[PDB]
Amino acid sequence: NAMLLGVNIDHIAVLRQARMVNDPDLLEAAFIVARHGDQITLHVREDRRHAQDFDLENIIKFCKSPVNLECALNDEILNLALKLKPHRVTLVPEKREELTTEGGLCLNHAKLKQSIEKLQNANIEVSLFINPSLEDIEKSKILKAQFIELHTGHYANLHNALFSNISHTAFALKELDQDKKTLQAQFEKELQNLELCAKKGLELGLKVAAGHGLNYKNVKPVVKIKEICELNIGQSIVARSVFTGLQNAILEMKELIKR
Amino acid sequence: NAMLLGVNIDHIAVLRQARMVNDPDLLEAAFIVARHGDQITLHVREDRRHAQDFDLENIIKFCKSPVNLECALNDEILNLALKLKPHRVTLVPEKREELTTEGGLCLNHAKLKQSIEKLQNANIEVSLFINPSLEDIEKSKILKAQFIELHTGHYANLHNALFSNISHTAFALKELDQDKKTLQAQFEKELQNLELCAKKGLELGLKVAAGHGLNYKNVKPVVKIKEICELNIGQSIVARSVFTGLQNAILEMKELIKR
Repeated sequence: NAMLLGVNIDHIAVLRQARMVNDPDLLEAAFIVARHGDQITLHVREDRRHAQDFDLENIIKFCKSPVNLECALNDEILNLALKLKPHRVTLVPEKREELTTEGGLCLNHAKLKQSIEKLQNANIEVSLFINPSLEDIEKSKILKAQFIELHTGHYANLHNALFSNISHTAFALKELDQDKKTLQAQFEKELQNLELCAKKGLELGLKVAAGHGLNYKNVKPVVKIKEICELNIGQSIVARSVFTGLQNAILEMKELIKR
Repeated sequence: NAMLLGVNIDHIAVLRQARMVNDPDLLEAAFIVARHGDQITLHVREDRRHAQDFDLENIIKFCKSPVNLECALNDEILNLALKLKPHRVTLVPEKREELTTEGGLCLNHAKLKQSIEKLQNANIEVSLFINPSLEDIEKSKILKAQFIELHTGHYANLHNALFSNISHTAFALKELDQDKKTLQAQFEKELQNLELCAKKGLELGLKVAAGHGLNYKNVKPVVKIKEICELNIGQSIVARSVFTGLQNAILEMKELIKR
C-alpha cells in the first residue's frame, strides 16, 4: 500500500556548514520534515562533514517524528545512538573497511553482528544499507536485520544518463560514456534486479526501503515496485527546495510516490 | 533613492558541487535572479570551490541581467573576464598575497593597478571589495575604481552576536565571546564607521555597494545608510530559499531594502 517517505536533511546541513553562521537552521528544517514527511533521516558522519551530534540530540528532543539515524560502525557514533536512542539506525559505510566497491555496507565486517546486537538490545530498529544483490539480502536476514535499504545509486545514475542532459554537462560520469543501446540494456537489468531484490527481501520477512540518488524523475519506476515500502531521499529534495521551499518539495515528492 | 540588489548564487553552486549531479541547476537559478533581482553575482574562485567558468559563460550567454563577476588577480580568471566581458568585475582576494587581515582586498598588491586598467580598457566596470576604512576608500579613488564594495562582515557578525542566539550555538565566534557592553559599543562603532565610509565614497565620486554577511535581520540598519546604492547578498538568501524558494527569498529581501 502507501509508501513512506523519509527525508534526509544532510544537504541542509551542507549549506549550514559552508558558512558556519547557523543558517539554514537544521532544527527549523526538521520541524517541516516532521510535519510533512514520515521520518527524519540524517547521517552523522565520523568526520562531521554535515549533520552533527547536536543535530541528532536536538531533533530527538524537539521533533514529533520518527528519527532514522544513518551511521557507520565506529564506537563514537554507535555509543551516541545507544545513548540518544533514535527510532531507527541505518548502518552505512564510511571507512574502507566498511565499504564495498559498489557502495553498500560490507556485510562481512567483523563488528557488524555485535553492532546490530547492541542496537536491537537497546530497542532501536536496525536497517542495513546494502547493494541490491540477492546474496546480500540473504546475509542481512542471517544478521537479524529487520530492515534493508537497497542502494539505488547505480539505477539513478543510469536513469540520469538516459533521460536527462547530464551527459552533456561537466557532471557526466565517465563510466557511463557508452553507446545508448548498452546503457538502455544496463538500465533495464538494474531496474529488474531492484524488483527481484525487493521481492526476495519481502519473501524473507524483511522490510524493504530504497532511495540513494532518487530524484523527481528517476523515482517513478521505483514506485511501481510494490515490495518497497519506504524511500529515504535527501539531496534531490533539498535541491528542489531552493526553488519551491522545503514544504512544497516534500509534498511534491509525496504526490509522486502515491500508488 | 532605490537600492539595487545583486544576488550572489555561489551557495546554490555549493549545493550542486556537493553531489555532482547538476542539481540544483545554476542556470535555472540565474533565470530567477535575472527576473527578480537587479544583477547576478558569482565568484569564480581559482580553486573552483563552487561557481565554475561554465557558469559564467552560460549566464552571460543566456540571462537577461547585468552580471557581476567576483574574482581575484590570477591571470586565468582575469583572462576569462576579458574574453567573456561581464558587465562588472568585483575584485576580491583569494591568495595570502591579495588578502588583508580583515578580509578586504590588499590595495597595495603589485598587479592591482594593471588589472584595473585591463578591465576598464575592455569596458568592464570595476568594483574593489574593501575593508571599510577611509584610507582604503581614498586608495580606491586613486586606483580609478568606479565602484567600491564595503566589507560588512564584521558588522554582520557583531549584529548576529547581539541580536540572535548564535552565541549559544556551535557557530559562536570565539573572538566575540565578550561582555555585552563591549560588544554593543563595538557594534555602534562599526555601524557608524560604515556610514562614514559610505559618505566618503560618495564625496569622492565613487559608487558604494555593501553586502558580505548581510541577512534579513542585520540588513535593516544598513538600508538606513542613504549613500550605499547597492547590496550584493548571497548566503542568507540561499539559506532562506530552502524554506521559501528562491523567488520569494529574493522578493522578501527586496521588500526590506525599500526606502
